[PDB]
Amino acid sequence: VPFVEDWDLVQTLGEYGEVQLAVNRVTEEAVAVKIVENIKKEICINKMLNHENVVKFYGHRREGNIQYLFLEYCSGGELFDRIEPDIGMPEPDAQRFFHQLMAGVVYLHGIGITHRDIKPENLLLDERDNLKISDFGLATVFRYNNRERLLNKMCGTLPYVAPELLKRREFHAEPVDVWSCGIVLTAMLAGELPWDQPSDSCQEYSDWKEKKTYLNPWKKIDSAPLALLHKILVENPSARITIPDIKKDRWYNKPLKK
Ligand SMILES: COc1cc(-c2ccc3c(c2)Nc2ccc(CC(=O)N(C)C)cc2NC3=O)ccc1[N+](=O)[O-]
Repeated sequence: VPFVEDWDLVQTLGEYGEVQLAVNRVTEEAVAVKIVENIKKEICINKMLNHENVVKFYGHRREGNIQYLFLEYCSGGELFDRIEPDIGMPEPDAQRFFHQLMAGVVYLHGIGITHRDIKPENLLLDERDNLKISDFGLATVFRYNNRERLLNKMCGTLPYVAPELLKRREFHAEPVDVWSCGIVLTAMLAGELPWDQPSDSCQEYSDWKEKKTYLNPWKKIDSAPLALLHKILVENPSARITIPDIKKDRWYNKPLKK
């Protein structure tokens, strides 16, 4: 079929380089095109991925020095824009987005991939508001040949990073993503980030360890999701709740949404 390979770039989605919304000349199918050694790793990690809650990779095209990444277009935009500042969103929406985020994170960890930059800017929504984990540019293999490798590189965004990443030379990959999912859940339910970074020098972080939940953002959050956040936002990564136990949490399994 002629012209089926021709795509028109209609608008900027992000600007590493840039991301454009591409529309097929013949079929009018919408795709996102990312124009850019972490790019070689991004393509490699993306080629491994196939899950309903992970942005689908269609392929890559190399034209000289510029790399083109063909990715699933999510028309609902970013989860970030569904969070009303200082309010959040209705608890049933947050629970559904959290279920989908757990599905995507379980999938990634199951194949030995850690995203390392989970935040609402990297959680995209399709036409039916289905959450998709986006941008594997900071992602890495933490398990290979059933052997876990401990991480040591500083990756992520300070309000979302786990405290071990700032205190320890080495750390397990999975508790780090579990923590950032708890900061995402906090943002969805309170419309604010609890601290600039998880360090004792940070007063807001010290208050949380002291269990001062009568303060913001915690006072805007119901006791059932707050009990879950008490299990996720645990400083010791070895004592922090794992995803199998998050799936057994009372609020996680609370019927809320129609
Ligand atoms: C994979 O790496 C990246 C991907 C994106 C990106 C890719 C696709 C979308 C997106 C952002 N967000 C995005 C933002 C806004 C909207 C809706 C909207 O308001 N307009 C104007 C189209 C849709 C999308 N849809 C996407 O599917 C943005 C930045 C990066 N990056 O930093 O590398």
